[PDB]
Amino acid sequence: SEELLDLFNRQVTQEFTASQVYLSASIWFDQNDWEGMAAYMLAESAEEREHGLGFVDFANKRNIPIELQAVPAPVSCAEWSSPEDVWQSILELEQANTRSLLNLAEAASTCHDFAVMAFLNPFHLQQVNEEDKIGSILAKVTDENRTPGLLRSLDV
Amino acid sequence: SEELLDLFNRQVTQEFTASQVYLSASIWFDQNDWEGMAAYMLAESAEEREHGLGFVDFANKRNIPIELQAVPAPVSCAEWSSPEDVWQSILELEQANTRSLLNLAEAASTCHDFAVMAFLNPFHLQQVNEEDKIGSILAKVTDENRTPGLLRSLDVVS
Amino acid sequence: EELLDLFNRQVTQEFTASQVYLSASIWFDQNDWEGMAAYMLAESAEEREHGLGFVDFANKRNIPIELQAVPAPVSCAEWSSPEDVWQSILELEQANTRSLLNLAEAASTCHDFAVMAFLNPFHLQQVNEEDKIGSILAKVTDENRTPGLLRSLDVV
Amino acid sequence: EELLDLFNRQVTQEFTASQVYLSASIWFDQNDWEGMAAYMLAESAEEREHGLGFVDFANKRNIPIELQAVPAPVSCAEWSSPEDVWQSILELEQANTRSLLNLAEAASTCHDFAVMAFLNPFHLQQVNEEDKIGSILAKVTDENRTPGLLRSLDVV
Amino acid sequence: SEELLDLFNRQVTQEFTASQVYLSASIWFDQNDWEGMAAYMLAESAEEREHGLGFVDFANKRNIPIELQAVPAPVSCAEWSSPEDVWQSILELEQANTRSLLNLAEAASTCHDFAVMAFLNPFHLQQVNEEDKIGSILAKVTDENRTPGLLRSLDVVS
Amino acid sequence: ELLDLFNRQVTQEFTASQVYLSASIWFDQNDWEGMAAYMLAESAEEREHGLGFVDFANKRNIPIELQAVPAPVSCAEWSSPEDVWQSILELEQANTRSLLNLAEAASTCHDFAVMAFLNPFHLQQVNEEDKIGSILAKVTDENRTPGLLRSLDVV
Ligand SMILES: [Fe+3]
Ligand SMILES: [Fe+3]
Ligand SMILES: [Fe+3]
Ligand SMILES: [Fe+3]
Ligand SMILES: [Fe+3]
Ligand SMILES: [Fe+3]
Repeated sequence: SEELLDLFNRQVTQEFTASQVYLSASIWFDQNDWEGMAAYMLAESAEEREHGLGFVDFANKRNIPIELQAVPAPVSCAEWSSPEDVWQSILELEQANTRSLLNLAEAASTCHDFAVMAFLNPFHLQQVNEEDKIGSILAKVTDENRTPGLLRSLDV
Repeated sequence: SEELLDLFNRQVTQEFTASQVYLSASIWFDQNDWEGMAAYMLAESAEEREHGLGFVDFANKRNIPIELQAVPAPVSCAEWSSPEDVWQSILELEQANTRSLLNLAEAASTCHDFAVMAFLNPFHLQQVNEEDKIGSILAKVTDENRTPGLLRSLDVVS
Repeated sequence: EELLDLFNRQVTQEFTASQVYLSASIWFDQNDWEGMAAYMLAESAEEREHGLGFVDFANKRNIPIELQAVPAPVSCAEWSSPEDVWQSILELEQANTRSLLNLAEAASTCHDFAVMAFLNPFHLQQVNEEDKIGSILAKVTDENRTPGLLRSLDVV
Repeated sequence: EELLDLFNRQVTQEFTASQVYLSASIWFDQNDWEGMAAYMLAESAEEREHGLGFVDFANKRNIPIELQAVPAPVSCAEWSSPEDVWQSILELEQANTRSLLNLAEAASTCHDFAVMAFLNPFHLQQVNEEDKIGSILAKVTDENRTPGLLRSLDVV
Repeated sequence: SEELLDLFNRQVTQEFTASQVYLSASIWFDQNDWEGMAAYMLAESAEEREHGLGFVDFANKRNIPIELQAVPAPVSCAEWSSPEDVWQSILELEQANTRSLLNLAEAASTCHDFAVMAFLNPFHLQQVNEEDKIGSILAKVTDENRTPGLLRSLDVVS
Repeated sequence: ELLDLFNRQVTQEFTASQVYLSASIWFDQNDWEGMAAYMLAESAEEREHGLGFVDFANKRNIPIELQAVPAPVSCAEWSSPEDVWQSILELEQANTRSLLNLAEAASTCHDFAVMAFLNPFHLQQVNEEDKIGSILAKVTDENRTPGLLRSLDVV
């Protein structure tokens, strides 16, 4: 179950990585005068970090040794040119978050780690909601952005 | 101009670095059953991150380009043996945080960037308070750790 | 001295800005942009309040104030769409930031610590103000690309 | 059009009176009459609200407004006691009354019944204003016959 | 640097000194039956002392060694013979209080001590208000004392 | 002289106020924030007593000449909280002696109003000496085990 301790560490790292990527997206939104979209990303940034803290807290309680990895620089921001690009990368991030949680659940299942499985249950359910929501926002952005100016309306 | 813009950008990295080292301390304290000290380190971790977000927000408004950098793996944790070690690393962290702010203020000064200097003032004053507070806690920790079990007795209280 | 002269000029620049905001509110009102008009009117009162704050401080610090003419606004003659108005307003705020920086430079030269402390919150407020007008202008320029679309968001 | 011209001259007069009242507050403040300074300051704000009321009316009624320069108040350079200040203020109010009566006369000639209705409460207000200033000026010139006594009454 | 540290110490002494000078002014007013003026001075004395305490507390946080000096006796009371003399000495005390702070800021500036500069900003602004308020009371006093007994109205009011 | 001693009681109160302030400074610089807050509160209170004496002297036409308030000097030689508390006990004993000498001079002059004014200060000095005495005893007891006194500064 090195594989398990490992994946559990990778999950913590994925949560903080995703928090930074959300922060990068709020920065791009802000810089380009989409304050509504920026507020939304900033709030998701804080939430991803809360998920990381929740995994750490659980690992401490269960004596899963956690060691903090570097949180890499978000990369996609240098390539974003419009809100559509940003929301697409955020959907890909969320798909990565889902995979990372499934990888861990798979390893827990193999080890018969029932406590880890019970712990992950609300995060599986949260990811379903998260993916659906981002996917749904991206569809609106992509439909609205077909008329010059109209997406500025969505920005609330 | 280059210097100021780079340093401002780097100040955000230093805020998030400090956030992660606070978090690593919390995990050490937790793993070693110092839950009072862990909760304190945890709250400081949130607070450092809020400072880095205030620098980001100001940079956005002032058109200072921000490029978010890697937040490095905290390293002091592999070598911590006792609460005193962790608090001493936290003191060094705050002293570093103060130095990075004074450097930034030094560049803002050279550049005559009055806005950045105004923005920095409450951070300077906050750093004075933070160093004092951590210095004080370390002195308390080092004094109580002289009698076996006594320091534990304070984690439980305050 | 040079510091007295500039302190006076800042007063004049605040009252000039207050009138330029009023001129913008009139153009928007006459062209049926009531929400943009209400916004300019609000800014006009607030520039005047800054003017009064400088005067109050100068009287306390024995800096003599000579009230200058507030010149007739002249951009309204060229405005023909909301984008032209907002562009003139961003240039007004850039000039406000400049008048304030010149005053700060002279206070710094004379080592006038109390003047510098007084200007700090105005420094920070000018950051917010430039950002905010820049952002509305970017939004206006984007929405204006579809006929009627700007109008529908003046109703907001 | 006499009417349009005069309606514009009325706005300028309101904003001019606002600036003159401000000049008077400065003189009072500089000379440590904080009670009188606060009174002149409140009156400065009210005069500007009147000018805003005429501008708003003018916009609704399609009276084109071009905002003219607000001249530097210059009386301040020769004021040397509160009596001089209050006397200039009375003179300012008598000029406010004349411009309003001039405007009403042109409205009347043009049979402009909407303008006439709009002017009624300003005619009544000017009545109250001249009475009030004339009455303060009588108190000030009576109390100033005893050294220090006027001061004792700036404790408003 | 020694000079900043020394001026910081002298700033504390200047605040306590002004506190005692205000107290001397309330005593003279009270002895001569100007209880309104006496209450004003007494409020100002507690306030100056609060300033000295704020300076002490900042110095402690920032490890600026403080050594309390003697608070010298007020000297001007022996020569006051009317409220005008008192308010005039009080305006002079506040002019010195402002010079004293300006000197300290100049030394902080030379040293690039941005934390000290940030800490002094509200004291620079408070001195502006204090010198204007005292200057205006002095003007009112010297005007009203032109008519025998009239000044005795200022008092039995403010 | 009653008048001379009355004037000197003012100086003693403000002297005590400053020594208490010197003691908060030492505790604060040495990270005893609990003891520092207590000293600071006692500093304010000693100054209030001095103000009460001045106010009574003004009412009773006792001329008040404010004297120099001397520099506290025990701070030079404090190296533990026990030293600081020992100096404060001596300060309060001094405060008590100067009130008794003032009372003695009032008694000799049959100054009944001064004696009546002093009564609550005599009772307050009894409480003060007891409380400081009692703190010094707790401090000297707890300081026999390394770090233990620190643990109770948090109180
Ligand atoms: Fe997550
Ligand atoms: Fe920080
Ligand atoms: Fe402004
Ligand atoms: Fe009017
Ligand atoms: Fe002060
Ligand atoms: Fe006492």
